[PDB]
Amino acid sequence: HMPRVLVTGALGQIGTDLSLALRDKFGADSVLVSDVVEPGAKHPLAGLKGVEKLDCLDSNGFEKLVKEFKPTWMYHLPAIMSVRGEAEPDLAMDINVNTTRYALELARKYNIRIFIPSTIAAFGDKCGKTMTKDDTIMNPSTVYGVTKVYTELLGTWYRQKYGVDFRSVRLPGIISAATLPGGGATDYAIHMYHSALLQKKCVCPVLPYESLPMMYMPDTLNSLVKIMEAPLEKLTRTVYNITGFSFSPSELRFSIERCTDRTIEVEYVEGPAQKIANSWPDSLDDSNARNDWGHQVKYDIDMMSEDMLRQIPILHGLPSL
Amino acid sequence: MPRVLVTGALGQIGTDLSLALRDKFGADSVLVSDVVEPGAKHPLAGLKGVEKLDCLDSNGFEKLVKEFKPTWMYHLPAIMSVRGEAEPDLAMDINVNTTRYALELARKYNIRIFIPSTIAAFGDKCGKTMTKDDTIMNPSTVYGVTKVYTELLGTWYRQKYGVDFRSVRLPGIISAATLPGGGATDYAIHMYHSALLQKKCVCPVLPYESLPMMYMPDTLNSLVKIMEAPLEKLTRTVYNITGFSFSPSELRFSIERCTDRTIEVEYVEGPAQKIANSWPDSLDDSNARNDWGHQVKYDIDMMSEDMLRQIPILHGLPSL
Ligand SMILES: NC(=O)C1=CN([C@@H]2O[C@H](COP(=O)(O)OP(=O)(O)OC[C@H]3O[C@@H](n4cnc5c(N)ncnc54)[C@H](O)[C@@H]3O)[C@@H](O)[C@H]2O)C=CC1
Ligand SMILES: NC(=O)C1=CN([C@@H]2O[C@H](COP(=O)(O)OP(=O)(O)OC[C@H]3O[C@@H](n4cnc5c(N)ncnc54)[C@H](O)[C@@H]3O)[C@@H](O)[C@H]2O)C=CC1
Ligand SMILES: C[C@@H](O)[C@H](N)C(=O)O
Ligand SMILES: C[C@@H](O)[C@H](N)C(=O)O
Ligand code: NA
Ligand code: NA
Repeated sequence: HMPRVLVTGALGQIGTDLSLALRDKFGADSVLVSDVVEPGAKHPLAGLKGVEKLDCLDSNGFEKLVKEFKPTWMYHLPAIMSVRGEAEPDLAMDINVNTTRYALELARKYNIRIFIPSTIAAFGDKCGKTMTKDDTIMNPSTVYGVTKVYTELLGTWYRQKYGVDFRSVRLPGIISAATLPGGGATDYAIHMYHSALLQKKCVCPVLPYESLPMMYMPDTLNSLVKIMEAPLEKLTRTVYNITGFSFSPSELRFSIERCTDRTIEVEYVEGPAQKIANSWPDSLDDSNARNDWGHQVKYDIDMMSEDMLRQIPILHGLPSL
Repeated sequence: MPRVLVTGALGQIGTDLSLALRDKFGADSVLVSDVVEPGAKHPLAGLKGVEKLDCLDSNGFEKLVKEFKPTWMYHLPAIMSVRGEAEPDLAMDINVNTTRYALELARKYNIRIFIPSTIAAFGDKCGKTMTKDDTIMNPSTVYGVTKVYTELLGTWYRQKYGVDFRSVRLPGIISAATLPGGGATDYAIHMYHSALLQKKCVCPVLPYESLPMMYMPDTLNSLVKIMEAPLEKLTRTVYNITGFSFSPSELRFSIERCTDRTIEVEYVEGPAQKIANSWPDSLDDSNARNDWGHQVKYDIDMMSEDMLRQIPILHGLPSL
């Protein structure tokens, strides 16, 4: 049978495109998408059935929703990310720790296959910055990263103790056109496309040769589905690195200027994103993911930049050609 | 002379640590607290500067710290390996939230803060022989999971805010005064009691499962020394320390050498065994030795002599 899929924190950058892909793939009646906020008037999930409000900090309301829908899969997405978590750490520790605790308990009690994403932010400067391994020293420099190490370890314990089918990937920076990003260090990339279409100066808070692992949303969606469709027997671990390709702001800029045939104005003025990003790996080793469940990546930076420069005007109404 | 707050003070470590701090620094300079009040036979009963505080009551915790103005804090409340696997919601509440509250008070009220970690923070990928200070951490217990969180959170407080967070990964700690709180290494203490009562000891750790351990007097020396060290000596926030490693069969032999009497011990593969088997056999504590002079006086036989002398005195068990 097709799965019944619950998405929590579903209205954000990842949730928006994942929810659309799941409804398309499995049918709208087999998918329940939820978030603590309502879709805004321009949000692609506005006016649709199967969209609920849920604050995942309310464990009793989380249970009620799970009881009623009876999911077989859950993608638990709420988290406060790197830059915002440094400014709002008490909020990051509440959401990132307690919502995860609650989601895992419900996966236990209701026999749900549960995906909680981790992040390159779980790594710090001791990880081995080149082709970082799946198992290595983790010394995250942000409270977000600290909370995502805890997530990985706590999920893994739920699998060992109770047999909860917990699965996770360490996502790189995710690029998409649909929903603006939620305040991480990689957010500059999305913002540089908007500046280029508006012909405005881009003030980039990440320095020009700071390379980071990144991935374009279509590849991300294929992997998020693939890892959840895999039989449990095929998975040799609970947490996998995945990457798309790495780039620096200067490489992103060169790619956009190739597509628009048009020089863009960028000022590099260091923001908190920089020192955060500088502590992250430059690239990841994702061989285990490729071997166990078939992770792959089809987009390169120029393909991405062609697609983003097309989609942003369509979805957000900015000047195109 | 510092002003020292100890939370979780009525337990195995806190009982002895609290007495040692009062003796070194003066009773007037040491305030200790616990969620429970001490019973009439507790070593801390009847002493001034022993308060009732639930560290999950953040306003109460803040009130106490503000009034006393500690310069040092030892934050000891935690649910340990065996008990945490049976009561994991309590472990996650206590081990994560009280730690978060303690670090926030250390930041706001300028306190040098010690929070112990543990060998439980390691699992089967750590390199179980002479485990390094920096390695892969894959703990198999919710207690260990929460202690990796504690180390990484405390380290983030130091990097971000300049808070003087200090930690060691403690081995199994042996002492006579206060019975232990539900960890896998508790068999060791229980075997000395069984030997003195001449009862059969049912040991839930298999006979050759060796673990890092330390006797309390060495523990107390190091817990003070690390806190006294100047920052310029410390290259790390979290240090391994160890005393010596032993298995249950080794302990049994040490006890039988003292009493010249055989103890009846039945070994079984209990919950403790599956936990203990995931932990290191020995630790590399070279960084702690080099940076701040961690040192160990007791070996297994000295320890056993002292324990068999002290348990009768402190608990009324039959002597010799
Ligand atoms: N965007 C990225 O590059 C990466 C994201 N991931 C992660 O994947 C996740 C989803 O990320 P994004 O979609 O980019 O974040 P986002 O910030 O765009 O979306 C997060 C959503 O969570 C919801 N939320 C916050 N608190 C909630 C609560 N108490 N209950 C229910 N919903 C709540 C928000 O309203 C929001 O719509 C996270 O766990 C994040 O760490 C990890 C790595 C990469
Ligand atoms: N005993 C050992 O072998 C080892 C202990 N450590 C640790 O050192 C610590 C102290 O350990 P033990 O003395 O052996 O534990 P214990 O279980 O003997 O003492 C814990 C004490 O904390 C108190 N407590 C629990 N909840 C509290 C709360 N909400 N507010 C205030 N007090 C609360 C208990 O009443 C208690 O007296 C822990 O953090 C533990 O992880 C780490 C490694 C070795
Ligand atoms: C990389 C991921 O964790 C997120 N976009 C961040 O920058 O925090
Ligand atoms: C070793 C320490 O963490 C504790 N005595 C336990 O056995 O859990
Ligand atoms: Na980097
Ligand atoms: Na061991």
